[PDB]
Amino acid sequence: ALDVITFGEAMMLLVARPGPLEHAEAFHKRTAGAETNVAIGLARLGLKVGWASRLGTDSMGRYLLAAMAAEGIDCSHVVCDATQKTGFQFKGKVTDDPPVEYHRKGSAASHMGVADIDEAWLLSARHLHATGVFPAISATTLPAARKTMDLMRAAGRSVSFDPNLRPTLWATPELMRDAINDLATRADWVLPGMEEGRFLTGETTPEGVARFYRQLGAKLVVVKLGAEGAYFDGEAGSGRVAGFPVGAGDGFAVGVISALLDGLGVPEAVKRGAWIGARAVQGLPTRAELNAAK
Amino acid sequence: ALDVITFGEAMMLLVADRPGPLEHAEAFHKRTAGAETNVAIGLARLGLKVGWASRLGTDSMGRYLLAAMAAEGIDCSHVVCDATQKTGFQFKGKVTDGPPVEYHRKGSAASHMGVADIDEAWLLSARHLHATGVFPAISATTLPAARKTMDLMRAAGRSVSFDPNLRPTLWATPELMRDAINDLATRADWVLPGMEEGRFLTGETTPEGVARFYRQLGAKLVVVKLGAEGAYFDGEAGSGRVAGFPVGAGDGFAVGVISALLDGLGVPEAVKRGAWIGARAVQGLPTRAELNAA
Ligand SMILES: [Cl-]
Repeated sequence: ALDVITFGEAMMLLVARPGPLEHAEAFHKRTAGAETNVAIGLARLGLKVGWASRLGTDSMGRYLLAAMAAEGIDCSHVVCDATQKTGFQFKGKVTDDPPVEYHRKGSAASHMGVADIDEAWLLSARHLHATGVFPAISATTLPAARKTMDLMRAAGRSVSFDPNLRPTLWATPELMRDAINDLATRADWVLPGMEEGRFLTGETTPEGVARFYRQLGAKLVVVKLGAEGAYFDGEAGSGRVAGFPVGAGDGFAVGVISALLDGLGVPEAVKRGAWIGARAVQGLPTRAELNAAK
Repeated sequence: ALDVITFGEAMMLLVADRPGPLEHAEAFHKRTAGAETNVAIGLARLGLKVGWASRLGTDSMGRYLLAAMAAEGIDCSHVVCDATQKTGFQFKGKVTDGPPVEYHRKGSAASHMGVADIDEAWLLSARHLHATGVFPAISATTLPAARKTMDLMRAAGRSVSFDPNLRPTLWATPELMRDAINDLATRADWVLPGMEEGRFLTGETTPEGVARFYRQLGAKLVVVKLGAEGAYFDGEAGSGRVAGFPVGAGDGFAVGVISALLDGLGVPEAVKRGAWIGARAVQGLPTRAELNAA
């Protein structure tokens, strides 16, 4: 019925002329949200994607739905609730990364829990993408992310996990590490950045990060090495993939998930991610631009 | 030490840059909103010593509100900027002609105010308190504080102004609205109703009636606003009508009549000031200078 499903929060991003936020007279709308950025990537590459979440019925919320719908994303499981609020966020202009101010405590998406899961619908998908953002949002969402991956594993469906770190969202670094690595226990594909891997695992090498996720029971670990590319450790074996010259994480995740699902090999999937990773840090490609690059 | 104190919530006003519905906007401009504050900005531009009391977050919107209120000359020493609480905000669309506000003010820092917030010595140090129907309508903790704010200022024989604004969305039953606004009327020297509001509040259909309703509840002055028709006034020295000029306007009106009476002008010249500023606002609250032209 559907290639990929994600659970997460989307927010309206108001982007400021530079200086401090209080001094800006004008803002432009954009869209923000970690899982939704991967959603958009996969949709633009012609995959069938559904997004689950909550939103208020307010104008911000209405804008988010439209933006998501217009990218080609099934939003049937975005409960709109007039009793709750959408989140939003401010970013200033950078001339020299602009600091982002967030307004999302108590948002509709933070109220999600296990009761928000529609099992039959989850299962109608080939693949679940999961991130360390959604589970971090609140006390209810962490269990909801657990059940989501569990449900999907037991149905013999692909589970993808990108151990994103947002220290702002978790009580203590220790708590984040325990929650992230415990969730990695429920994934088939684990996609860690090298710096997050050092942090989560204490391993100083890509091979070390990967063995760590394999030992917690994971068929595939791809470690992102930045300029030097990526390293991968799977049931077929191991190797490195060179990457590109020169945000990059999301694009890299759009890369491997989309390739592994199109039936491509693991080195070839990693190449795609390197390509979209490099490419978007400039902007998430369509199939048109994909095919054009080789 | 201060001419006038008000209590109330300011919010940040985001204005759509083009006439569409809100969700289809692409840019917004920054302004201030809030009934008590608009009155405060006008009185301050007319030269009066005005102190404002409120709560705001220490988020960027809060810091904007504090700074835009202070660049007007308003005494902000009693604005608590509480880092644990959130700043209110709103959206307005542009009207090609025909606009609707979307308010985001539930559970805001200002809604948390109560009697504990009032600094008695500080209040008493101003000649006059100006009050509205909004502040008391904000949360269950603000009504007590409006009531008490007025009580205090009267017993000390200071001057109290009341503008019976109706905001139904803010009140639980319409009837409570009527009971509360009218019970507050019990605590003002000067009551500033609009005919429409007065008809709802009092049941009367002629100004002379609306006026005698609030005289009987113990007001020294009622000035009933009539639109382009001007105003009717009913006070201890006598009654009358003022023409009113030709072509937001309530707020101008009260800035006009409050500043004149505190400036030492008689009631009838005060209502015409009120009336000039009101009509100006329909077309931007005047400097003393713009005022001295006419
Ligand atoms: Cl208001």
